Amino acid sequence: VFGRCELAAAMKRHGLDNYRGYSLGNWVCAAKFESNFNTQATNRNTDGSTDYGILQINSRWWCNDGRTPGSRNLCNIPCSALLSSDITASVNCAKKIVSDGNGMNAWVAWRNRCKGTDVQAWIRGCRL
Ligand SMILES: [Cl-]
Ligand SMILES: [Cl-]
Ligand SMILES: [Cl-]
Ligand SMILES: [Cl-]
Ligand code: NA
Repeated sequence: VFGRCELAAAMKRHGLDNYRGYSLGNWVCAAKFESNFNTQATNRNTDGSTDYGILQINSRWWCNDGRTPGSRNLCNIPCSALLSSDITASVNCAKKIVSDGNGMNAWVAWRNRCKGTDVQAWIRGCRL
């Protein structure tokens, strides 16, 4: 479970600040509402897929969890890699997702809770 500023710093080190034009506060806001900053978060979807990790990346498209029929593994990783204390796999897969044409609208919590808001508040006070 990251602190806000700790996660901001880790995301910046791993290349998310202004990635595909999304400022760091967007990514921190998305992680807050997707996972509560918890790398171990998992949530099953209605359709049988599961969302994994700090950015709740979905097994329907992005990772293999062994139990999501007809799904793809576009990030080429086990979904468990998205639960690690090390956010590298989540960041690298999120870079692919955000590049795929719909930007951060892929993250429902971002669209509904971060988009259009003062996202820079999420990085206030942080040494990065
Ligand atoms: Cl802290
Ligand atoms: Cl920001
Ligand atoms: Cl939402
Ligand atoms: Cl500190
Ligand atoms: Na999959």
